[PDB]
Amino acid sequence: PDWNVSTEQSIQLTLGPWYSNDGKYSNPTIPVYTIQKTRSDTENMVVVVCGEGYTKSQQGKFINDVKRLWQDAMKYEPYRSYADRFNVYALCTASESTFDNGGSTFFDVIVDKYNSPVISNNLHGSQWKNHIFERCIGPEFIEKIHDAHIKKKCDPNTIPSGSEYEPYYYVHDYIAQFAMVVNTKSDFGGAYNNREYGFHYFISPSDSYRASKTFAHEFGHGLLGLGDEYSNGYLLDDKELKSLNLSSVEDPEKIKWRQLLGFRNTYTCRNAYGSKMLVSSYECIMRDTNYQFCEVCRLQGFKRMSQLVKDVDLYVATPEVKEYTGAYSKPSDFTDLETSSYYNYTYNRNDRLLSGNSKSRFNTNMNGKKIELRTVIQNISDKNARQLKFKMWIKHSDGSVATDSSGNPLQTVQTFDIPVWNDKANFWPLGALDHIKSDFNSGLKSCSLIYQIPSDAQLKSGDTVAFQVLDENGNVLADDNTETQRYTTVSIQYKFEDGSEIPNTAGGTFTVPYGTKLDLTPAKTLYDYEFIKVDGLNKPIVSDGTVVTYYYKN
Ligand SMILES: [Zn+2]
Repeated sequence: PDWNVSTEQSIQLTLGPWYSNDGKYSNPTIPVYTIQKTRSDTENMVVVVCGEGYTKSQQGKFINDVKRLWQDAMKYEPYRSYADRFNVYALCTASESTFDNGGSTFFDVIVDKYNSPVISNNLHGSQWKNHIFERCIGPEFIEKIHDAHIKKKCDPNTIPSGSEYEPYYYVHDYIAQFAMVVNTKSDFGGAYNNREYGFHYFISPSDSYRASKTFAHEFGHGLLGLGDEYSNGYLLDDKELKSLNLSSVEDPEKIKWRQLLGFRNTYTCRNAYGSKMLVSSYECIMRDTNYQFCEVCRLQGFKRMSQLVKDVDLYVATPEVKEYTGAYSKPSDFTDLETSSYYNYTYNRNDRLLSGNSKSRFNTNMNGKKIELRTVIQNISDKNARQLKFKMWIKHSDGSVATDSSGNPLQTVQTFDIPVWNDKANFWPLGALDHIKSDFNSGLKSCSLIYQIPSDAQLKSGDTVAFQVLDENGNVLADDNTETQRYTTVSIQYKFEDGSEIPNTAGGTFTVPYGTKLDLTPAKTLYDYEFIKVDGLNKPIVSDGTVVTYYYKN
């Protein structure tokens, strides 16, 4: 057949018998499409997506499939908070046969007896097939396309058996993640993280009934470093320190995530009846693909991604307001690790919740009652300690601050000190091959502000709890409208100054909070084109389908 995509930007590989023993892909041409390039590759996390089982005439489907899956992944926190700090490239790897036809494919993917997708070295006797990403595709991409333009060092068809891993370690520092999308409807998924031996890729299907959730799940194993919360077993020591989101420590005073206990749906429990593997929440995507990321996974994932960029200095989880009753306020309240205790906890939280979609639960019977504003804040600086001010007040329906019988406003303020992240260098820094141990509480502070509503509070129907989390300059980092905020879709398009579209680009779509002013320094180049101007930055995004246009010369 013929390519149904532009060939103007491409890379060429040389695959000898170790990577293509049958010769079917000895000298393949791989067209390169830019799904998103908001900044220089040196400042963003670079994601490279290749297609398995797409013929030359199916590359239009492959690009659209990558855009769909990537956009749906960017709707999950913590990815969403970094959506504009990814650069995404689609590499149109052509297979002779479609996957469903079962002939020759670019990556020799088979589905084993465990429904796992695996690059099969022994399918055609290509003994280094599953090293293709870090030894062939990666170095060619980093030399020709990546703004760093690192010249290839070692010949991938010549390197002798012995120290064949170290010369390719740099690949996974310039390319944050390799993703392989299989043109199929079968439901499978698998991540392969073993950087000491060069593996950092995952495989997911394009059209399964849960393709988008599977993509976000395997991306969390690969990029975020999260473990499966469905796994059995028993984390002994060393394994306890290694795991970001799993634990086997049963004393709530010693659990790594003690500071998060009682915050939203964080209640330690076993991942199954009679299991010694504990999770911080029974509703997380890393256990069941129908859920969102739990608070620990969001914290850990956010921290991991902060290592790969240089301009993120603080994590502020979405605060919550609850009636303070003393329930679930001390570590002893969390000693029961059964799933019954978790769901009883979530029911207690819902009964006391006064924020988000439960902001309406506030009523005039709240007089003389205590309310608690709570969130979790992670400092990203290993250098600068932070001080954040929490303000909370009772607000009437019309926006006025409620008062007591003396006319004193029902408001309270408390400043919290966020310590530095001293242990930062131990938490998947750029260049690490693995994670061994980290201090979960380094740079971490649970902040709780308890306010006693006076008994003489002049409450009216429709009153609500308002709050603000402010930084040292007074910027609002989160408020009582954050949880239910509307998000608007924004697209980045790439055009020449005359107005035509730049070939081999296909701008994707991500969401930002309504009213967001995008503040990004565009990359100086796009392929060999030089950046001129951008239309759409530094203005409030107030409509779905807003287009920001990057303009390039020639
Ligand atoms: Zn989780």
